[PDB]
Amino acid sequence: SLTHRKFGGSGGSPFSGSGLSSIAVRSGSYLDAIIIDGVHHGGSGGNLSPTFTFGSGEYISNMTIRSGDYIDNISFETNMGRRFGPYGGSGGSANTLSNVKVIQINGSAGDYLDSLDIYYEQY
Repeated sequence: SLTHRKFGGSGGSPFSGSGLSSIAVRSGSYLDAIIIDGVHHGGSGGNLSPTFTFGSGEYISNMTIRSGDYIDNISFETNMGRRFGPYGGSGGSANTLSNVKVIQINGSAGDYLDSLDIYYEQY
């Protein structure tokens, strides 16, 4: 009983994330890129965060995304209580996925990370 939900603007070219084994971001005041299993989606500006590597049986359970035209900020927490972020700036509007199991992260990107389309189960 999966759902997909989009965050962010209408720009960029679509991508599918290659798995959810690791995540990093390149960020400044925007999310310049999300890095999924070492592959970036977005541009080259901003600073490279350390990589969050998921443990066995670990998945994103809560996520807060700030966005406007672009993804502005990402933070998440896993089912095991580990946290990533926040990374990015304070613009846009905040939306949260709570008590979920994220299965796949897709989106659209150009010079920035325009949008995310998150596939998840809802509890």
